[PDB]
Amino acid sequence: PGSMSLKVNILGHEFSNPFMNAAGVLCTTEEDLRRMTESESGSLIGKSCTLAPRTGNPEPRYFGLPLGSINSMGLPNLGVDFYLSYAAQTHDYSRKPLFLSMSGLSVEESVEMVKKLVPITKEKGTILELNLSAPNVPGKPQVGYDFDTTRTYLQKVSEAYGLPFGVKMPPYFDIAHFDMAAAVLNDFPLVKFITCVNSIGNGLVIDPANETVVIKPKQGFGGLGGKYVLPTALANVNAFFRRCPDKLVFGCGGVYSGEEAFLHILAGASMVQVGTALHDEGPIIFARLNKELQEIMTNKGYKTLDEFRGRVKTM
Amino acid sequence: MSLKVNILGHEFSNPFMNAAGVLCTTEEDLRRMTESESGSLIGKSCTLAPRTGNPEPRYFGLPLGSINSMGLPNLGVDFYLSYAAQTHDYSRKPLFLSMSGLSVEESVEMVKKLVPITKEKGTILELNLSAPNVPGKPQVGYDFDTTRTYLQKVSEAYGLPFGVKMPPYFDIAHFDMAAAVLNDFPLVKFITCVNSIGNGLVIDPANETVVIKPKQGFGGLGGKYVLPTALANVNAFFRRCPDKLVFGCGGVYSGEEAFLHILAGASMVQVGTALHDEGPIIFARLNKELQEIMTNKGYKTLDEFRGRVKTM
Ligand SMILES: Cc1cc2c(cc1C)N(C[C@H](O)[C@H](O)[C@H](O)COP(=O)(O)O)c1[nH]c(=O)[nH]c(=O)c1N2
Ligand SMILES: Cc1cc2c(cc1C)N(C[C@H](O)[C@H](O)[C@H](O)COP(=O)(O)O)c1[nH]c(=O)[nH]c(=O)c1N2
Ligand SMILES: O=C1C[C@@H](C(=O)O)NC(=O)N1
Ligand SMILES: O=C1C[C@@H](C(=O)O)NC(=O)N1
Repeated sequence: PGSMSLKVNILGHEFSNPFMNAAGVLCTTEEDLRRMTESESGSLIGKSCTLAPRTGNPEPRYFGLPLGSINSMGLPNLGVDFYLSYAAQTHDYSRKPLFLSMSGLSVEESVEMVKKLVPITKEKGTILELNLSAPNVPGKPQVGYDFDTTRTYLQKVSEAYGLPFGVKMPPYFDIAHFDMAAAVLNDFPLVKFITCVNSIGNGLVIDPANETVVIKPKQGFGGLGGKYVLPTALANVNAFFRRCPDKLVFGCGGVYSGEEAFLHILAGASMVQVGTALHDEGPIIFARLNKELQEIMTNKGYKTLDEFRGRVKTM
Repeated sequence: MSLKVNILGHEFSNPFMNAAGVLCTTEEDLRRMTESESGSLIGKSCTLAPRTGNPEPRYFGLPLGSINSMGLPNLGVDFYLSYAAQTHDYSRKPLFLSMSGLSVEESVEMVKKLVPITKEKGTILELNLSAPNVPGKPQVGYDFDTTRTYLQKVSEAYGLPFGVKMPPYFDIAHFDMAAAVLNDFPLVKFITCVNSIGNGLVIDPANETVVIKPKQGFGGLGGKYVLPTALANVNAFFRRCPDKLVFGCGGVYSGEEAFLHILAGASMVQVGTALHDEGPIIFARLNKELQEIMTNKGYKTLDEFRGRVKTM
């Protein structure tokens, strides 16, 4: 205290800064995870994994846009065994804490996956982010848009895993939905953080030149990231910050600079995840974001994030 | 070369109209829309009695569009019906009225009054099931049970062709469920996709304060934020609701975005944020731009490419 710091605390762990990759970006392979570990990021998270490996959807399945991105990756991943081995043997925990995202396509699959994480969480401190918002799996709706199904996942994972974990939520657009989602989450004491938000699901981008969609899967429909999602993300962060006071909120969506990171934290974010901008710029972005956030804080006379986290002013 | 749209018996000069809520609250607003180069116009979403709406500030223009929490300010259904019955010049262009009762009971009462005027003048109803800015009223369209009730009661009470203004959906199962409901009501002849993306939050980094007063800063997003969402919704319903027309609304600033909406399946193309920014002279620009694109591609009518977007 009394000195400028970007440090963050979560259940004992101390993080150097609030920044990490958004799940799915620069975190699928050992090489990806090494580059994230080597970066100036406060933490990193592994690709949303499934019990068995997946190669994902056919190409093209990612398209960069002026205002962000559209993707239908289809959960390409090396399978849970790979991520667990990485967490257990490979990751350098002296550099930074590690999160793993898990996206079992059924409650049954999720239970089996999280049971395997338990020993490694105990041994190494690996943190779980349960993905309830994957929008690009043909035939599987975003779990988080069904509160009955969501309650089932949270119950079974709480029983099987039995340790503090977090959830990656879809964006909500209705006050009643904020209320219902919070009511479910507030029934699970083991849920200690909420990541707001996953991509804005099932957008469509068309090229006027050739009258053709720009991605191949699902007739061109894909999740939107980047500048498109910033107001949505801030609203979700703030809505859950207020409704779930005993839980932390991680902000994800539209972060390209210190300015957006500042707004996320104002809204209530503990950690700030970076997807599209990281895909564009590479891991050097974390060095830039640390600098830019420090600049804004200096200009406003803040030394720590604790001075302005959740202090957004209403009228 | 032709921008004409022949639907519901009417001949629209071009596909363009205002989005409900933009330049359509007062008599002066409606006159300016009628005098514009738009193919049509729609009245502000109305209630049985007048409303003054939410406290200020409740609108903020952004680089990438707009946030609003207007709260359904309107002069009441009698004013809009009176406009439709006596004032509007039908030889200039057809007229839609948006109605947004806060209960099914209110909606029923309003549409019953429209029946005679539709019959005599041809006024077209758009039923608003997607208002996101009324404190303590969730968007009807996100509750399929409640949506069904509104469509049942309105179908019974109105008993004429009408359309529905839908909230944006983000999930295939929701496209399926919404279409399932809509396809049970033969009188629903058009679907307008989409209303604003509900309950976004804008914060000014300079003063660390939200930009609108209602609902702790939470308001509906319009403009460049919504184009991909709007296109997806237009196309989803175009394919799932073949017995219905689809109107496109969201992120139209130019002929190019209009072209995309029509390629996705749109019959009419509504303009909100860009019209709020530029005024009714935008419609002159849009007609020229769409014309130019059609010329470049060799299309003589909108029918030649409506809903003909190509997939891989
Ligand atoms: C290429 C790619 C791949 C993925 C994603 C995104 C992109 C662009 N996203 C969503 C991501 O974590 C994030 O929530 C959104 O992209 C919004 O953040 P940005 O606006 O992109 O920073 C994602 N989310 C998740 O929980 N698990 C995943 O495996 C993926 N995969
Ligand atoms: C100031 C203002 C007022 C309203 C709106 C918007 C704005 C900006 N919108 C939503 C509008 O009709 C449209 O669906 C969205 O704004 C998306 O279109 P744009 O991206 O803005 O072109 C709206 N929609 C509706 O059905 N009834 C209404 O009364 C209003 N009112
Ligand atoms: O959670 C997810 C899954 C990912 C993918 O498709 O792999 N894409 C996304 O946008 N979010
Ligand atoms: O349907 C509506 C209602 C309007 C308002 O708040 O008056 N604003 C909107 O964005 N959509």
